[PDB]
Amino acid sequence: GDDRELAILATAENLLEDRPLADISVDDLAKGAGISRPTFYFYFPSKEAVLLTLLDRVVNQADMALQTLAENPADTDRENMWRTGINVFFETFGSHKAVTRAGQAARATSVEVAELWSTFMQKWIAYTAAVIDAERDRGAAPRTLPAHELATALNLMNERTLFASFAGEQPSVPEARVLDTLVHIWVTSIYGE
Amino acid sequence: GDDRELAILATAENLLEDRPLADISVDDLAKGAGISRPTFYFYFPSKEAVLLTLLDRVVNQADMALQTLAENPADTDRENMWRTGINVFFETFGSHKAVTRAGQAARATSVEVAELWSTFMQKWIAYTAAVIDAERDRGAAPRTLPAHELATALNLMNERTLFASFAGEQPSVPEARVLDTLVHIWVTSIYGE
Ligand SMILES: Fc1ccc2nc(Nc3nc(-c4ccccn4)cs3)sc2c1
Ligand SMILES: Fc1ccc2nc(Nc3nc(-c4ccccn4)cs3)sc2c1
Repeated sequence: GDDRELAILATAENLLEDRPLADISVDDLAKGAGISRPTFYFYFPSKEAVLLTLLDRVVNQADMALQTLAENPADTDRENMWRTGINVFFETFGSHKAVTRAGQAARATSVEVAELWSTFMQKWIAYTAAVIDAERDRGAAPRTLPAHELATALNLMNERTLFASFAGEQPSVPEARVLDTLVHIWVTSIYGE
Repeated sequence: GDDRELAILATAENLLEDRPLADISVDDLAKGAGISRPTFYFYFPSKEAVLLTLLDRVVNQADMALQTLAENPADTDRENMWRTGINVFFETFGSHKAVTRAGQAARATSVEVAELWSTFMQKWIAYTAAVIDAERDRGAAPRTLPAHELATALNLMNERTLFASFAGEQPSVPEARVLDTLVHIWVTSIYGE
């Protein structure tokens, strides 16, 4: 039952490490999962639904890790606070580079993927803005830009920059440098002027 | 001759304001340009080549405007310097929102579009880094991050944020706010700490 579903998911994530979703057949996923093609369709309506599920698991993994941090403030300076949070996305998505790259591509063709990404980005931006607001209330950050607009640009920067690094795009920040790069821009723009 | 080509280009840009390239036929472009379908193929091998040409014109328009600024330093403070430069992209791409949105989508399917965008992004990042380097040399900016890595993240932020605003994505910064938002992040991250 659920074993077969997890096997389909594992096959898909493994095959996506070597070629795009368009070059992966339903027969490919069935074979790698040890089932027939009609048995596959019992668990998933299409290979695109498999990717949707894989991406849903990754985004919820990142969201739950961020929720854990928010309930467990690490005892450090403000710079380290932001780094620990950005690192949740660096580590979670960087551990699922194939699903991440495939999910970004599917945003152009799948309404559910686009809506899934949009829902979680709105959640993460709202949390970023709430923390900026708290920092302003306690006197640690200046009241410069509207906090939600700042949070939006910083989160969109992280999306584009992290995914360019993971995919090895040209241009991109080297993966070994991208965390320091983003943290610097977040901290100077949140606390500067 | 060139009149027919410009007519095809104008028809394509007009039709892209209402539906994606996948929903525009070669017959659509021929009809709107007042020519036959075989005559169309004399000027362009495909509708994708039409988009490639449209995007090439827009990116070169932005590049030439930025080159004009670089040769004509406006007499203002450092903040205004950066704003005037970011504004080149805000105005150029914001005046061609349909071609911009279609070109971004084609990056996933067209090697020439992806290489075109990558070439000009590398050029614009190198220029950004050169200006940051000049500001550090004259003593106006601190030596914090590697300038080219900072420039990469700031330019990728601008790409993602401007295009989200133009497309009305959720989430996005309102178009009337995106210039102030980006300028703040550039100036604080280039001159801060
Ligand atoms: F402490 C905090 C509180 C909020 C907070 N928000 C963050 N930014 C985000 N990055 C992404 C993202 C997107 C695509 C790929 C990788 N990452 C989505 S939202 S980092 C952080 C740290
Ligand atoms: F003075 C200067 C010197 C360099 C400089 N570079 C800039 N950034 C760029 N933005 C984009 C972009 C991409 C996609 C959509 C819109 N814009 C490409 S490169 S703004 C600026 C101002």
